[PDB]
Amino acid sequence: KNFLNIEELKRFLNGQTVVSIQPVTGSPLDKTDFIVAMAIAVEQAGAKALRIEGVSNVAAVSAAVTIPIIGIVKRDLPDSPVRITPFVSDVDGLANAGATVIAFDATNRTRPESRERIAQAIKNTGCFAMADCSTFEDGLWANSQGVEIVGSTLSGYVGDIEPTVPDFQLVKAFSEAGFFTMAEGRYNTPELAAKAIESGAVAVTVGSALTRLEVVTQWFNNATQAAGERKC
Amino acid sequence: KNFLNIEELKRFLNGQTVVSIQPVTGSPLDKTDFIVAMAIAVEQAGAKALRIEGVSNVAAVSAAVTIPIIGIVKRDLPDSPVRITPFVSDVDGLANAGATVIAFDATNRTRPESRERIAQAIKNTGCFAMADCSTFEDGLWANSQGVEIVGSTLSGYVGDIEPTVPDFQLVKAFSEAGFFTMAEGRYNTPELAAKAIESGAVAVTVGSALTRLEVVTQWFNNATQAAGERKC
Repeated sequence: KNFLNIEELKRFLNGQTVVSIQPVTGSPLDKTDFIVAMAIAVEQAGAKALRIEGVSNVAAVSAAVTIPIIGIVKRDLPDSPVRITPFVSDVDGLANAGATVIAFDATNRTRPESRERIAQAIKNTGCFAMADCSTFEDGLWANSQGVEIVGSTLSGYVGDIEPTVPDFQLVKAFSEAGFFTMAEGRYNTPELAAKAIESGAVAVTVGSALTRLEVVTQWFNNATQAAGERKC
Repeated sequence: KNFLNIEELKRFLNGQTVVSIQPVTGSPLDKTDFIVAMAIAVEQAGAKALRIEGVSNVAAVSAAVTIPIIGIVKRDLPDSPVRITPFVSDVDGLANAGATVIAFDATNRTRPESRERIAQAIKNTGCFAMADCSTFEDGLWANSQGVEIVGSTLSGYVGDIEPTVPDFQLVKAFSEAGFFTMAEGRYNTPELAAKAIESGAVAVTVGSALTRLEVVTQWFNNATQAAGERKC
């Protein structure tokens, strides 16, 4: 009811930073109460959308905020490298929990259920679908399936060696192809995020730089401890 | 009480980012159990010291972590612009709560207790004293009083228009004077924090960029929303 169609959401999210609230696993901060508190806080600060992981987290956050939620479930599978929403049971639970958008790994890797079935299942719930992509080919497949949103989420996370810079070229390619493009992955500063917008993204999703305190702490200490070594 | 000597603490803090855990006042995150969770998290992430505000918060954090706490109590007073640790009773409360360092407003402004008396009260507890300074003369005064640590904490927060850039010149001046210098105030990125170290700071205290989620969120949206408007 809040969004009648995908074009309304696209206008709503134009130029927005979407806050992915996924604390470090095993941290004292990885607690539903703290995730909900962070969600409330960023809504009050003006954030227009969130990415939340876990069905019960999606349910708790949707009860506390009014802005739309992009829902995922992350799993460690025994026979597959796919992690982001790999089962239709996860799709069902995320929709029932109140996700507005459901995101899923759209790579063509070994997986327990076909990416076609995942995308179908999302569409049947009435949630918008978001394809977390690693290459341009992934998003072209997603668009061919009627997936509403394509993200660069998994670029740099499928092969050898994590790049450090964001994949701007994938964002440009997606947007020039007319896709509703979500820049996602390593946009660690407002300047890099803004550049994703200028590269054609509708919106940019930011996680670590906002909601992984341990990671940002280490960014700072890596810089200061190196400066203290140089001075020495 | 505290039994370390200042030279030990200097070696311990050299090159270090000190995490000031002061959530936005009134935030759903401005809660003792969340402040404790963040303190534990950053200790786990490798941080070597904290700044904590509030006697109860200092007590709860010092019970949960090993790393040393720079303790303050912030009060907005009707008859004075001084906010940071304005009373001897706050000094005593912070020492009893487990602070290793007690920081205090070292400006020469109208205040309910003299800065000499606050500094002497800290000395009497056995805690190290840290002068939160706005100008070089504040730090020269503090050094004359035997205060062990001099910070640039209040530079830009005593006049009218707050700068956006950090006061590198005050850090340089304090370090050139031979003071145990803590850079503090608007070191919003790892690179800026590193430049404080390069400018002669022993350590740099970072608050907003790590522990004010609402502030960092607006930093991101400021940039992306501006890029989105330029596009449109």
